[PDB]
Amino acid sequence: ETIIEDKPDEELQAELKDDEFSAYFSEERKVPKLLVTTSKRASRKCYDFASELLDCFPNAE
RNA sequence: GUGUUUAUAGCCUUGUUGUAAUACGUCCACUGGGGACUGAGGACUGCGGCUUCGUGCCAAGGAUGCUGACAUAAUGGU
Repeated sequence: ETIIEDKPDEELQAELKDDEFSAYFSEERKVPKLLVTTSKRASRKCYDFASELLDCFPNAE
């Protein structure tokens, strides 16, 4: 029963309008700034994939 | 060209001028550099040399000291 129906729900929208992600979906339009890091003492194999993940997301550090 | 005997060169031989020098052989428990490989052992003993003596010092029963570079690298293996 947790499946969201295609018909818009006012309870679901009331929850989201002041949610943790509300600053992104509101008229404020908070530009997302990403911080990608790894685990401690990672190898170059992790960096070759992290660089690709860095290409996917602009404005990511 | 023929024969000469220091001539306006000198050569050799001989004793001989103050002695030598040099080369070769040999020796120094005399000495100054360059290069390479090794560092086994692992408290102390020992034999020695310095030292007035030294919990002294030393090249004396086997390497120590001073540095520099790297973790996303350096180094080696398959």
